[PDB]
Amino acid sequence: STGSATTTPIDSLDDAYITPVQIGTPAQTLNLDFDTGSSDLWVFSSETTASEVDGQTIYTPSKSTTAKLLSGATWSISYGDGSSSSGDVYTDTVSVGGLTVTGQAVESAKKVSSSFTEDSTIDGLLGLAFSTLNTVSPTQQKTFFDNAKASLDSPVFTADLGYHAPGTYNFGFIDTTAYTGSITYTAVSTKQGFWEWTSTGYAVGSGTFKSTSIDGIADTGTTLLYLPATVVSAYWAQVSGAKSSSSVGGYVFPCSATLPSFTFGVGSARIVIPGDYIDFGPISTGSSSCFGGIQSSAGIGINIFGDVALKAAFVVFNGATTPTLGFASK
Repeated sequence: STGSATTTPIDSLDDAYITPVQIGTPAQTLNLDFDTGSSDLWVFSSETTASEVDGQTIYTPSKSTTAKLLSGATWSISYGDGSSSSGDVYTDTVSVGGLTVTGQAVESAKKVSSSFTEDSTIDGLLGLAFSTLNTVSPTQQKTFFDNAKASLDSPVFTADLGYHAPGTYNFGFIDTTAYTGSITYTAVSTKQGFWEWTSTGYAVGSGTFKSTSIDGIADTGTTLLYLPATVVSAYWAQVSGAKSSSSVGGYVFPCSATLPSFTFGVGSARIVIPGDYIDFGPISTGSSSCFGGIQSSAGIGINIFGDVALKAAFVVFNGATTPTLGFASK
């Protein structure tokens, strides 16, 4: 089997991407944030505290003839941005772009933190990291990809995120029309439950490539590119007037600037992030200070190849017995 679904930016900055997902019988379609940095499929629901729902579409398990309470199971998750959610668990039929999994754990939110309530466009998350990170207790549950894998034509999914435009998540096949050149594959460590890999270095604009190993995660659920402070300083030093602002929470730059590109290495190959992809717009409405799309990971504990980086590439998440990642230009 295969599946193919369009993913759409939630706003004009590509802060996140939503993908329609069919849950239950008859189908209830919710727009989920596909997150290769986490491993829970959770949704706003009829069980979510009413004051914490503000415009989202909810899953109502009582209206699904295939929903079954997973007795005794609870979940609770906290994300790198400080947001969180928790609740109980159903199993139900879940389909993405024509690919169907029966018996998928659908984690129903009873509580969500303010940032989720405040984002009316995201109805939940669909985790695509390794199932060892799934938070369901006392019986850990498998991701949608893990459940579908054996049925797929090939044990892979691909992320093709757009810049200010829709893109595609494919399951079970590699669309050879969706990228240019060849796909360069690189080793993955699953020891932390992430799609963790080592970039071979970077360049800023037209500058020379610096060969240096940068361990990080391919994380579709993180907006920005978080890299070591040395690398980020070298990037922003090429932008007149850019500075790190403790009060804003990262590097800002004059909105009048033209940003240089940023290149990262994948083995001997190179992925170029155009400068425009690094502009996240005014820090507040009407400000001439703009927020940068490359930020320091120093306070995180891990480097994160988020959407800023991934949307410059066609990315293969290869879930073979030994997982690997593939990157192509597009």
